[PDB]
Amino acid sequence: ENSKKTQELVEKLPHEVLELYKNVGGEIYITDKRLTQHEELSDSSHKDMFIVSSEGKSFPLREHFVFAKGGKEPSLIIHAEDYASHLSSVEVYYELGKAIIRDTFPLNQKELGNPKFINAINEVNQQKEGKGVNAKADEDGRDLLFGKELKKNLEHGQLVDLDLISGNLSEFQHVFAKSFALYYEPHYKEALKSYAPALFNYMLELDQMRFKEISDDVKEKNKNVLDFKWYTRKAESWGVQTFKNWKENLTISEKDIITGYTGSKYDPINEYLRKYDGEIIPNIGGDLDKKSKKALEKIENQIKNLDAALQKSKITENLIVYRRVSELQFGKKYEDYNLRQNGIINEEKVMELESNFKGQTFIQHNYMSTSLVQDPHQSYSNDRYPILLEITIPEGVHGAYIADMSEYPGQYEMLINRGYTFKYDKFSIVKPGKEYLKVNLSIYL
Ligand SMILES: O=C(CCN1CCCCC1)N1CCc2[nH]c(=O)c3cc(F)ccc3c2C1
Ligand SMILES: [Cl-]
Ligand SMILES: [Cl-]
Ligand code: NA
Repeated sequence: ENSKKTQELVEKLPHEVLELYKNVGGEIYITDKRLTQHEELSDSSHKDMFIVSSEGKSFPLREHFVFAKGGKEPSLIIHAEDYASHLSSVEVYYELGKAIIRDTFPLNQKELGNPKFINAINEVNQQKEGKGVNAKADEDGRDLLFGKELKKNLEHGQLVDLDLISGNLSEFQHVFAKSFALYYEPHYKEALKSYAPALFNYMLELDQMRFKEISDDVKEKNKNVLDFKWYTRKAESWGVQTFKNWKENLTISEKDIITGYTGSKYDPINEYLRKYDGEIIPNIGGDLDKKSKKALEKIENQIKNLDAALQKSKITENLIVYRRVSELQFGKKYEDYNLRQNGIINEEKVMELESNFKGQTFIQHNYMSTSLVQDPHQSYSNDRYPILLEITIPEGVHGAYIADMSEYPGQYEMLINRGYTFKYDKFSIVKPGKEYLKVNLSIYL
């Protein structure tokens, strides 16, 4: 009923826009209950939350009829209604617009700094009434699209650049989402065109070609590699489903050591494995005292069990995984390399790491703990580690999703087998509040 009309409202939107939202695990929920009673808005925080409508009016979330929940599992929750009302429809398209520009890659990374957006915004901000000398400022575009706070921080005629966008991010996301909403709601479109022509044309290009272009480019990339980025919804579903069979084919001992390995067994195991950097140097003469011998045998048995578990698992498609590390990644002598000072990545150090390591191969003799998603957990994040390894795993590699067995499921761990050869492919400085060095590696089978 009203649920159908709500669906029909969304289905008027371009299929391409809905595609981009779906790609990042975006879900659209239509509900007859209050938004704050929905499963997705359960957190105690959503109780005392407020939202601001397209026209700048504040309401309690509980009282409102649509909300784009952002973050790592984006959701658009919509109260089912008639939506014959254009005043209502425009708010849905507004939150959807926000879901696009704020929550969906790649738009939420590049778009607002794009010449096209900045150019359109500058032109609207510079509209004139007259055509000759000393023509009066025309505030019609700013009044239609710019929020209260943005009108306070930006004057008419004043120039917008990347640093102004970065300092007023949510305010420019509003401009984008409201342009989007007015463009797509048929009874608001003509006013957008009349009063902010530059932003109308900006949205017309997105609607008529460039949403589609961005979408096809995503489809193309997904054909070559699977990359969940920081989004957890699709990642967790893929991890659980893909390795379910493998998990049923583990022994009790194998499951126990997988768990133990994510806990206190981690260091003793990986230290043992890294011992001689792959050189075979037998220890001969004398013997270990009884406790050290027992401890060593125990570690050897754990490695036997982990080896056996991971041999039973094969990654079935090209996959990107993520791992945070320190400068010790490049060797013991880099321990105090001081790659990052005051949250700033030293540019010349990156140049010499690049000079020394780019193209070089190496063996990780340790098992390789990685995350199926980027930076999911406080233990291994940008704040503590100045280097993110972005690792391309080719189909056929022995590794497995172990998060549901881990003492830390929130890490979304993909455990890759020991003894693979890796290559340093690329070095990139990533800016925000700390910068970091992204190092692309590939496994070489
Ligand atoms: O040093 C440890 C672990 C030490 N540990 C075991 C547990 C108790 C003592 C403390 N590392 C190196 C860096 C790192 N980086 C990740 O991005 C990551 C992602 C995952 F999903 C899982 C593990 C990791 C790890 C694991
Ligand atoms: Cl390690
Ligand atoms: Cl490290
Ligand atoms: Na094999």
